[PDB]
Amino acid sequence: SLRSDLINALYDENQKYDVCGIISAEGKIYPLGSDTKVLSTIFELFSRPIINKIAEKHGYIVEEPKQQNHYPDFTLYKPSEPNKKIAIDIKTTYTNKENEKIKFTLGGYTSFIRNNTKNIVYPFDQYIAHWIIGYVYTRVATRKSSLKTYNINELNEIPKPYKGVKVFLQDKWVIAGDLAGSGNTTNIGSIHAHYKDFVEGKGIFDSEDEFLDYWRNYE
Amino acid sequence: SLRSDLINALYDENQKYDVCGIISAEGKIYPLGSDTKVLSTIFELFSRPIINKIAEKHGYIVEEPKQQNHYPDFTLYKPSEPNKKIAIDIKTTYTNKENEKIKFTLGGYTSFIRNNTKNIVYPFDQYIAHWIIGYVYTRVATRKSSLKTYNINELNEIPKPYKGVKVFLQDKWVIAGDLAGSGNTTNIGSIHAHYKDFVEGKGIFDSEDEFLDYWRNYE
DNA sequence: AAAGATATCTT
DNA sequence: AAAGATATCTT
Ligand SMILES: [Ca+2]
Repeated sequence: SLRSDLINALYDENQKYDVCGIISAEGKIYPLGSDTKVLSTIFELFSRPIINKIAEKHGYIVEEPKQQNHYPDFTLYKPSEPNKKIAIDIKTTYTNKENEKIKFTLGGYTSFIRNNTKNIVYPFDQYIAHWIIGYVYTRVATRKSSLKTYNINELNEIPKPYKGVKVFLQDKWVIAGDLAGSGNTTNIGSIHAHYKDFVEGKGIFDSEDEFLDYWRNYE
Repeated sequence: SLRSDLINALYDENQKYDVCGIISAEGKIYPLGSDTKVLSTIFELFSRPIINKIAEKHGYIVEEPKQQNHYPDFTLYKPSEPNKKIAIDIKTTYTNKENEKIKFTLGGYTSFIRNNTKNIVYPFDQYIAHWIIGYVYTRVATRKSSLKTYNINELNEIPKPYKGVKVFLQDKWVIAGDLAGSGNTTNIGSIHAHYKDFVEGKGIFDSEDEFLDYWRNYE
């Protein structure tokens, strides 16, 4: 199935998971930083081709936001079913150590979940699912080697800013918590658990309605 | 000087190279997106190498933040001058047309500028200069087709999410405005004018004290 | 155009 | 706890 194939395609990365930098059409290459702001974008860009591929294989049309600051990242809907649109958002968090308690921010709770068309590509009601692709990596110190350019003949010499990269696909309500993920940016917080817990689905809400009904009243 | 040497190296690097994607150690490339979220990250990572070199060239030690939410992007100082540090932060904004007015967010005004050690690598009083490197691009088609991955043998093929990228270096206070660039995130807003005005530094503040004084009593 | 989104982290 | 930083945009 779509969902079963996507989660599997993500596991296989593309070629392989070892993104080392941004390349120029001139053939020059630049390293990557360690901060999440950097890997966040990278992961999101890393997922674009994989998604569009699986979606294509399952007769799905993908639509990214036209205007920035709009949710979600990917909208999968079929020509004949302009009623059941799928949403996929890429979330990423870091970890200082290995296999420890992590937590993601799952988007504000004062936007589309409260105003059917606030900050969202398509009207909320037109979506039946909300899949969250979460990425978890272990931070790494940006070595001095990361501050120099490389040529194509050295891709395997470009030091990586991360380590144990783990990915997962899961429904938003299934992995959401009861605590906010941010203050001034009123974000929904997920559960504070281990990577496995997200893959499994050990959450707190026993249904979508419960989730929506909890965060639409969060104060 | 270090400053003119920097801006010149930045002009060069921008004209002699065009970033087009993220490459893997396996030789796999993934196109970029046409949103400020992705580009600001690609521009930041694009500047690091140049900055580090020109720094070492003029006898300067470079230091990046240890925390994802610490300013500035780059800290330079001479070993025999630890209390005369220089702060370089990269900002990015987009345009829809050609010579079109723009405005940047120049960092918050309720942190390190009001609390000497709040959200900043080194104490505020230690920095004797705060430089801003501004990158301006123009949104494009954003693939709308190029959602696939490429290989090293197709660089010239990979489409670009930007059109007219221009960069400039200028003191934060010199291009600073009197209007907030952010609401909840209480960021300082620059002047709203053309690229040229930023280079020529046609700000509204006469000196840096006028700048600080204004944004420290801002509400 | 003040206020509040989009993502995520730190105190 | 929460409250509010990091950067940029939309309304
Ligand atoms: Ca997102």
